[PDB]
Amino acid sequence: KAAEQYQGAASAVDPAHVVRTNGAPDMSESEFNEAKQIYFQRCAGCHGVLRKGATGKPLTPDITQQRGQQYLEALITYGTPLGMPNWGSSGELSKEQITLMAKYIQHTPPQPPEWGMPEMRESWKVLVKPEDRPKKQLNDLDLPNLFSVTLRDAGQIALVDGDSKKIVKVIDTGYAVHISRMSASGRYLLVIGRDARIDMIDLWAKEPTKVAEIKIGIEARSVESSKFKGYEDRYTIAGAYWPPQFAIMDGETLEPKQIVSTRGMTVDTQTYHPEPRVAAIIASHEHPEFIVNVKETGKVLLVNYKDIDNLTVTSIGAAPFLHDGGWDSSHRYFMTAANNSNKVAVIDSKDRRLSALVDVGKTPHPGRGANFVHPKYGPVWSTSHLGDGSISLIGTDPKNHPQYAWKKVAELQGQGGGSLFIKTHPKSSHLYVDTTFNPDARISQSVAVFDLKNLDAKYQVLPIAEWADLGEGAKRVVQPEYNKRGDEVWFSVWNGKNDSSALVVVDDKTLKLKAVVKDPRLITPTGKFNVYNTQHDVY
Amino acid sequence: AAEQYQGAASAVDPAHVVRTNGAPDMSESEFNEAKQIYFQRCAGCHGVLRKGATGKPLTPDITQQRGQQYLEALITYGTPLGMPNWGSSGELSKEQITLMAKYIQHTPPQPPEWGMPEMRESWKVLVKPEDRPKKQLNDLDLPNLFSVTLRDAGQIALVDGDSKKIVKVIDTGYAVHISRMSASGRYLLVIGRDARIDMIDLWAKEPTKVAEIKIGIEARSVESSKFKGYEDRYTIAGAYWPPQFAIMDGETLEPKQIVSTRGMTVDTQTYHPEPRVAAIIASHEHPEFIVNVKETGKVLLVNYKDIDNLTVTSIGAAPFLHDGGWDSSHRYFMTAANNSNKVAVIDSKDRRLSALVDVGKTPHPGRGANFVHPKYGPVWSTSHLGDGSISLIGTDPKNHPQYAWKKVAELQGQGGGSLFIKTHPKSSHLYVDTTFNPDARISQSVAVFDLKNLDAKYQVLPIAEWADLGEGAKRVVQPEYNKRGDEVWFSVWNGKNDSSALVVVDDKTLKLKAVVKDPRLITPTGKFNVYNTQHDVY
Ligand code: DHE
Ligand code: DHE
Ligand code: HEC
Ligand code: HEC
Repeated sequence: KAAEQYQGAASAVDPAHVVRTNGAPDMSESEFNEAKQIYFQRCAGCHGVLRKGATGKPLTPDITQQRGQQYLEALITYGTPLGMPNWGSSGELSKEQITLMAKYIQHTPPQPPEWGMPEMRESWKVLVKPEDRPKKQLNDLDLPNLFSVTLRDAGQIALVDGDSKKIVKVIDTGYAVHISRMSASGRYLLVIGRDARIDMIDLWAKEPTKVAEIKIGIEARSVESSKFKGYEDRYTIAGAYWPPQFAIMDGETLEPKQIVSTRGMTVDTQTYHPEPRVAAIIASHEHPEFIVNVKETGKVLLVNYKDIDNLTVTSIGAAPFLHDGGWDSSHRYFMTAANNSNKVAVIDSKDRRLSALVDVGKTPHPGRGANFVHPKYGPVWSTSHLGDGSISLIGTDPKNHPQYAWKKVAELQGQGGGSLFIKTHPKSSHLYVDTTFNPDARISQSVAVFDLKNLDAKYQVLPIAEWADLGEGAKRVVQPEYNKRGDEVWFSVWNGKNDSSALVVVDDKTLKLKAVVKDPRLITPTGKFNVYNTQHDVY
Repeated sequence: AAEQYQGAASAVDPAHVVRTNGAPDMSESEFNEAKQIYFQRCAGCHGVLRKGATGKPLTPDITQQRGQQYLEALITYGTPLGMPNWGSSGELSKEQITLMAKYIQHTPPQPPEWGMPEMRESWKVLVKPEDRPKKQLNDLDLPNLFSVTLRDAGQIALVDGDSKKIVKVIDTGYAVHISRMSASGRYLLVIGRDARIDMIDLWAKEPTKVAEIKIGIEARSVESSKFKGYEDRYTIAGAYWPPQFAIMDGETLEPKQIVSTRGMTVDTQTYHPEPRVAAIIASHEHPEFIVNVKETGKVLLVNYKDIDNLTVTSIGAAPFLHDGGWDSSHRYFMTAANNSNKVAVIDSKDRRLSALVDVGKTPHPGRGANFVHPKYGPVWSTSHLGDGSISLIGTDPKNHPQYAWKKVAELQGQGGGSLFIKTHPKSSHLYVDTTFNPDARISQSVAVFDLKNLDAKYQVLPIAEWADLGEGAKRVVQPEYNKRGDEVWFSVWNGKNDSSALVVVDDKTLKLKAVVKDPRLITPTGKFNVYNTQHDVY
């Protein structure tokens, strides 16, 4: 009773300013669920789970009811020239369905489940204990030259032998694996699905097999391993889109250790954002840390794992909509794209500060980028764009080239916009650029190639999907990727689930077709990661 | 192109994202009537999103499962585990309780956020630092001044220690919770439960406000940078709503950084949507602030060496962190995890949790009471709300390792409902109030222990009776010494329409020394002696 009177006073919060949400149009269960289904299949991607993920005004009740039924239907029907597609004019959705979506977004956002340690541990499984694993490589595969390829819609990945061009093993994983990363020892391949399901694969087993698995959220895209001297296979980190968090697990067993929320204040307006999805994650070579990208808030977190019981995080402000990125040639500066802000943030991992924000083209999408030495400007890091056909070259040598450091030193012009990946290798005098989402089929099915030794000459167009000899289907070409020795570049001919796909290999020295990988198992091939190049960040 | 890039389906399954409702319909006046009772009577314990109390949360999933009648009965009779009885006591009507039962079955109404735009809008520089005096422009004994909170008046009074007179009364935020001093000893910082901060220059002809800002909707703590070379550099404040804390310029109060405390709990490691910020103490070992985050049980070490790239070290402790203070050496932060009945020891130098000491029922130390025990060496003590015990915890790892972080001994007071324990380097007494004890005579008096003879029972000083105030609850609260340590002040916290007073005792003789009355002295609660607060003398 004493403690009850102690905490008995009135809250300083005024009841009058605490608002009940409603005033939305009536819709039955059948109706609400149908809309909700359409929302996560078609809208959530850009707008997010809580509808504050896209640029412009959020789709929350305060705003939507202000706009009204008519405006919403009209907006959803025709779209806008700023990234919002037209669902009615295209014939994607029916007027009946648009009427439902307009009603739906006027309601409070249905809540998805949280996912903490109890859920994580429940999902955690150690298939083969560290003790029961081989002490040395039990097969005679050339592991460094192996290619972990994603068989997207199949919810699997295929290990492809570099030299033989044959599929060695097919493994079941989470749905639509987004990326593959390698442990610092080069022994374990880590894969994570969009469903946030991670799988640890042992390349030393007689036949490469899964030794651990866990689910770190409802939705995810990134996973990474400790790469600081003396931390080989110590920790594994993964970022989720929902819930807004990242989890640190044991590098050997995938046992969940810490889960950290990314919900917080934005860099630009410094207001609270309830859903800051975790984008790229890269491991620091200068300090025992993980460099995490937090999209909507535009923050780059340096999570120190030297002591994970008492986690130390340094929050660096960058720019809103942080997505992909990669290291500069020296592996000290994290060159990351803030695509909707049309900028590239430079994070110094040694000094641990934002070195600069470079202005670039419309919607920069560098992937991990492409590093090379410019004859005139010295070391540069480059990126292509989704918003245009330009390629930005940024100087990355502060020490010996201060005149060009962090400057969009020069540009190149590819086939057009819709570009996803740019690429090159130390031993190569070529630069590859795809155009996966370019609305012109001929362009989307081919890749441009520049001559690093004559940057003034126009690119050469390589007909990848055509060299595939596949037949009907979109046949979208995506992500150029070199082999261990960098004498050949691989491309994925991303065709439909019921269509035929392939992996095309070009002779880097001659720019001629060298091979074409086909297999009934190769369904919707997307990302490809050569074991050596991914592990040693060779790009 | 970008529309096809971001055009695939979300990995989130539509079938698992849930629409909330199935709640008892209620009109606007019914919902508002209930909502007003919730924030007047319930929010304190349960919180804004109803997950602040122990036991099950009052969210729709649990409430609708329990149902209408279960809820009404629970609200009507309460429970022996801290939930008051509203019907049995006759506080709420059967009609209102029914409204409350239906109300908690609905989604919790949302209070607004409070970011940088809102913060700057409230920010005001009343007197620019360049226009402020360069020397003390008055004859006041600043070190021995007491900053007294006149709770319901939304003001504070600066009382002269020796003269016992009200030197100045200042308008502030409502019900100021605490007063803190800057390291230079020039500025006094006060923050109201309404999250409104006020900076006061004691060097002006008449001590006056030079700056003000609002850092949330509800708050309790504020603090200034005390690391060497950082005198008056930054000012931090923690809020209850939103769940955040803010760092500002320590000269102008200009908002600089805002950090959300929403996160994962230390125990269950699950997501908590409302981890309120409790105590905050400035480190002397490193340039960092030590923040207590309640519901998640985390102690954050926020480094201000580079405010642009904020570094924060998260130390897990135990759930329900509240008040705390330094050990005699000013190196270990002794803080109470009140509902967990534990005191967490945070090593500010090595930056780690040194221990979790089991204590009595609901410990409430305030900043605590340090002193050297004849047998056990230097200890830190704390009283309780749940019982009449007083825990003495060893705080010397160097010379008394056998006693370090151990509940070395115990003392017994008049009973539970205690809030503060006090002593001083120059004093040989130990005072403990019992403010919320259900017995009028007990709540109106304090206990005093002889530190030179701890085996002996305590003496009871009749503080309220010495005040000669007449009717009213006359709750005595928080002992506080003067700069010399020979006087101990107490507040006689009566109603706003009643008469209150400040009683002063001669520490050397335990005899009444003075009584401070004044028509302006409305509902006096916290009292902060400038020197003692500034140099953490307790
Ligand atoms: C955050 C993020 C990264 C960087 C992770 C890292 O390196 O740590 C990344 C990288 C990648 C990489 C990494 C390549 C590399 O070289 O590192 C690939 C191949 C890839 C295949 C695709 N990505 Fe990706 N991608 C997203 C998110 C991301 N993708 C999306 O949210 C988006 C826009 C929408 C979606 O549907 O998920 C999206 C669409 C795509 C595709 O359309 C691709 C081609 C096929 C697919 O499965 O969706 N993304
Ligand atoms: C977080 C917190 C601190 C530590 C701050 C710091 O050290 O930086 C504190 C300290 C304090 C201190 C500091 C004393 C000290 O000597 O350090 C005082 C005087 C004080 C007066 C009161 N507090 Fe306090 N107090 C709360 C919160 C807190 N109180 C509550 O939430 C609670 C339980 C409920 C409420 O109504 O706010 C509460 C009730 C009270 C009271 O009932 C008091 C006596 C009168 C009032 O104004 O409500 N609290
Ligand atoms: C990304 C590829 C998108 C998808 C898929 C959908 N929307 Fe969108 N939407 C997107 C952007 C970038 C914007 C801003 C447009 C602008 O000109 O500012 C929008 C905007 C809307 C709006 C209007 C918001 C307002 O101003 O009040 C609505 C109502 C809207 N989007 C609805 C919506 C629905 C219902 C969608 C799926 C069926 C959907 N969007 C998909 C980006 C994208
Ligand atoms: C702290 C001083 C409290 C105040 C004021 C109010 N409640 Fe509370 N309540 C409190 C605790 C510690 C608990 C747990 C009690 C237990 O023995 O488990 C509760 C519990 C409830 C519940 C029941 C939760 C459940 O089991 O489903 C309800 C419905 C409840 N409290 C309602 C409620 C209302 C409506 C209040 C204000 C009018 C209120 N509580 C105040 C602590 C405190």
